[PDB]
Amino acid sequence: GVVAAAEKTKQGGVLYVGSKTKEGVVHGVATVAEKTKEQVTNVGGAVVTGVTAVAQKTVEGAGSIAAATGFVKK
Amino acid sequence: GVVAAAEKTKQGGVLYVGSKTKEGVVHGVATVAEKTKEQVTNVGGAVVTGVTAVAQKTVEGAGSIAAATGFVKK
Amino acid sequence: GVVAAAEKTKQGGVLYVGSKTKEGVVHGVATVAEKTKEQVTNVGGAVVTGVTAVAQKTVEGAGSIAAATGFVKK
Amino acid sequence: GVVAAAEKTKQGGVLYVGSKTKEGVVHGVATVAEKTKEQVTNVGGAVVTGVTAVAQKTVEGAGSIAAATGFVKK
Amino acid sequence: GVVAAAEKTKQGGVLYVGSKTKEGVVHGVATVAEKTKEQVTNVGGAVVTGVTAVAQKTVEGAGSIAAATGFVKK
Amino acid sequence: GVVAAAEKTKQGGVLYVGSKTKEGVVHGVATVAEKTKEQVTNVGGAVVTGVTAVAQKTVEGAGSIAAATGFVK
Amino acid sequence: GVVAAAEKTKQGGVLYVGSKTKEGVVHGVATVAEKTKEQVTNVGGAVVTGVTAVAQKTVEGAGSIAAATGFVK
Amino acid sequence: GVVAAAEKTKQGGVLYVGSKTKEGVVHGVATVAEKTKEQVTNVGGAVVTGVTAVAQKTVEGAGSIAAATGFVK
Amino acid sequence: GVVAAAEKTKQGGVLYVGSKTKEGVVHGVATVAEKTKEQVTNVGGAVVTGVTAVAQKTVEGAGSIAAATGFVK
Amino acid sequence: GVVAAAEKTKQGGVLYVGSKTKEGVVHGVATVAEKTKEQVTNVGGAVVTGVTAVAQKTVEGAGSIAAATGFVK
Repeated sequence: GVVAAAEKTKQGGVLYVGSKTKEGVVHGVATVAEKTKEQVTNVGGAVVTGVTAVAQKTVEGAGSIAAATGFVKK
Repeated sequence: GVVAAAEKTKQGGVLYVGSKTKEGVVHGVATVAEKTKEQVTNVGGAVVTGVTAVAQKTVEGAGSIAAATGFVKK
Repeated sequence: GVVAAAEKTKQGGVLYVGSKTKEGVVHGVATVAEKTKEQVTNVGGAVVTGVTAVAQKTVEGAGSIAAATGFVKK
Repeated sequence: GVVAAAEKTKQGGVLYVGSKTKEGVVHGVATVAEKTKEQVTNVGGAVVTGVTAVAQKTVEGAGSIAAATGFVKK
Repeated sequence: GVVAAAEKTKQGGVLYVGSKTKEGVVHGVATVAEKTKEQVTNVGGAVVTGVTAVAQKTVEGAGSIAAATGFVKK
Repeated sequence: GVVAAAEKTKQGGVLYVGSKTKEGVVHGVATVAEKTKEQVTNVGGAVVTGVTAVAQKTVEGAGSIAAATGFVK
Repeated sequence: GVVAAAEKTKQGGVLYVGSKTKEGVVHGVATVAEKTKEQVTNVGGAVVTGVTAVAQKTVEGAGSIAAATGFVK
Repeated sequence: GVVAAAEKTKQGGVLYVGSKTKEGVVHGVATVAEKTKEQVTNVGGAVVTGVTAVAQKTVEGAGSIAAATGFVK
Repeated sequence: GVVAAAEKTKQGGVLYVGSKTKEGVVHGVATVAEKTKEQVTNVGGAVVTGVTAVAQKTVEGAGSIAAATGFVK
Repeated sequence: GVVAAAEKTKQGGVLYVGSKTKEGVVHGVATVAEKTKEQVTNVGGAVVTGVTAVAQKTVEGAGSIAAATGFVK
């Protein structure tokens, strides 16, 4: 049917951030709806959602997402 | 059949963040609805949703997500 | 048949975060609804949801999520 | 048949967080609803939900989640 | 029916967190509903939900969750 | 200094209130502060602070309030 | 000299309200502050602060308020 | 000399409201500040602060308010 | 100084309101500030701040307000 | 100084409102500011600030407001 496979087989500076905020409003991945049917949110990676957000060397391997929404098939 | 599979088999700087905020409002992954039917949220990775959020070497292997929603199939 | 499977078989630097907030409001993975049928939230990874959130070497292995919602099938 | 499986068979710096918060309000994985039928929350990983939340080397093995909700089949 | 299985067979820095809060309100994995039928919450990992939360080397093995809810099957 | 005087000398329908609440939260005359030096509240009248509040013919006479605060002299 | 004086000397229908609420939050006369010095609240009249608040023939006489705040000199 | 005086000397229909609320949030006379010095709220009349608020024949007399704030000199 | 005065002497119809709301947020006389010195709010009349607010024959006499703020001199 | 005065002496139709709201946000008299000195709000009349607001025969008498803000001298 719906298959997702991922494999990770292996034969194994300065980043300054200076901030100053006042009255910050932040939204990340958002899904606002009204009279819908499904609301699927699959996160395989990273979602950094700061007022001050820093990400370093974040996602290094084998992501796999398989989604199937609906399919009435009457 | 909804199948997910993940395998991780292995034969084995400075980051200053200076923050100063005042009245921050932060939302991460949000899902707002009225009169829906399913609300599926699968996180295979990382969701960092601070006012000051830092992620370092975060996700590094074998993420597998399989989602199948709805399917009336009458 | 909804199947997940994960295998992790293995044959085996300064992080300063200086913060100062005042009246911070933070929401992580949120799901708000009315008149729904299912609300599935599967976390195979990490959800860091601070005012000051730091994640380091967070997710390093064999994440498998298999979600199958709805399925009236008649 | 909803099956999960996981195996982890192994044949085997500085982290400074300085915080100062006044009146912080924090929510983690939240599921708010009215007139739902199921509310399933499976955590195979970590949910760190502080005002000052730090996670190091958090999830490193064989996470398996298999969820199957609804299924009227009538 | 609903089978889970997990096996873990093995044949073998500095953390400074300085916090200062005043009137911090913290929630974690929460599930709020009215007129619902099932409310299932399975934790196979860790939920750290302090005002100050630190989790080091948290989840290192063989997590397996298998959930099957609803199933009217008339 | 601070004088208040009040004299009252007297010589000689249908109310339907149908309410149906659920989880009501009510605050009346409120005063919230930090590091304040004085916090004075004088009520010469009526303070009706219900979830369902009905007031009829409440205050009919000689209210006198004399408030004098501070005076760091 | 802060003086308040009031005198009241007398030498002498259908009201239907129908309410149905759910999750009501109500604040009346509110005073929120930080690092203030005085917070004076004098009420000479009526403060009706319901979720369903009804006031009829409420205040009918001789209200006097005299407030004098601060005066560092 | 902050003076307030008031005198009231006297020598001798259908109202239907039908409401339906869900998740109502109401604030009346509100005063919000940070790092202020004085916060004076004198109410001589009526403050009706419902989700459903009805006021009939509310204030009919001799209201007198005298306010004097500050005056550093 | 600051003087007020008011005298009220006297020698003596269908109103249908049909309402239906959902998620109503209402504010009345509001005062929001940062680093102020005075915040004076005097009400000599009526402040009806409902979600469904009705006022009938509300204010009918002798309102007097005197206000004097500041005066650093 | 700052004086006020007011006197009210006297010697002795269907109105239908039908409303439907969903997600209504209403503000009345508002004063938003930062780093100011004074914030004065005197109400001598009526302030009706509903989602559905009706005011009938509201203010019929002798309003008087005197305000004097500042005057550094």
